[PDB]
Amino acid sequence: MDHVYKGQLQAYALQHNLELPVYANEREGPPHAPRFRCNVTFCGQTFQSSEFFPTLKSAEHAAAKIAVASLTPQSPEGIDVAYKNLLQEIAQKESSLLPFYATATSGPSHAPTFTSTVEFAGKVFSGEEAKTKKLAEMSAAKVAFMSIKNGNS
Repeated sequence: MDHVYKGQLQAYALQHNLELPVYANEREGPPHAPRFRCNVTFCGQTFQSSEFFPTLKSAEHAAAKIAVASLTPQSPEGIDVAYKNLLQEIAQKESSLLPFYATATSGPSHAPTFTSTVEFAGKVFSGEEAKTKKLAEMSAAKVAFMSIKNGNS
């Protein structure tokens, strides 16, 4: 909604050690026909859409959205595959140690269930229990990651 996009791009420049990003604001158009053309200058490149936005921030958002989407190609993965990758990202960043996925099987011979646990940073979290590994792990990485955030300090 807000310039949240600027906070993302700016973050990349910080880690990549690149000149701070610069946006261009332009407003022109009749009262009932206002147009906000905003451009984003990055690495000597100005990205812009072919359609004008009815709102200012809408332009800045879309402008950066195009830029940040251009960097993705660098190394895409999408956490929509295996949160396992995410857990590995924090491990390297936190200089900790690759998590430890432990799957234990137990329960009645008629309705057998499984339990998955992840030990990272010396802390072991317990995911939900069910007759499925996917959900088990999902609930495990979910509770673990959420715990890491510990809300907004």
